[PDB]
Amino acid sequence: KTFKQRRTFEQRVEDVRLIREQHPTKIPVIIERYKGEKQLPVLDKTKFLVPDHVNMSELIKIIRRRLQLNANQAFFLLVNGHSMVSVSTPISEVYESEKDEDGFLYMVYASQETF
Ligand SMILES: CCn1cc(NC(=O)C2CCC2)cn1
Ligand SMILES: [Cl-]
Repeated sequence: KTFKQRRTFEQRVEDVRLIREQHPTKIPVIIERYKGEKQLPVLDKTKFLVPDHVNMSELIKIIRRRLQLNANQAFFLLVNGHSMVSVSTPISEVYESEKDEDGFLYMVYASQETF
């Protein structure tokens, strides 16, 4: 069901290695709906190539646009299982401290802060 369930550790590591070779300026991001979520739609895909200069605040605006949300739908984004301490950090920094051992950056979204 979830990305980590669908692909082996060996498979995830090799995909990250091919993104490094072919999209060297991009952060490989896995974005998933909270298994509890009722209100927000599911995304059209799971694996995202995010330009490494964008900060978390802009990435939240990107995903809100992808979901086609309006001004007063709530949207919370967990990185590596937890709240972002700051939305102003460049995703290249966030990656180095929050990356998985397979080399993806894992994010989860919901309409409640309580996931
Ligand atoms: C080759 C696959 N690919 C993916 C993108 N863009 C994204 O994933 C979006 C996240 C913000 C831009 C471009 N090419
Ligand atoms: Cl690139």
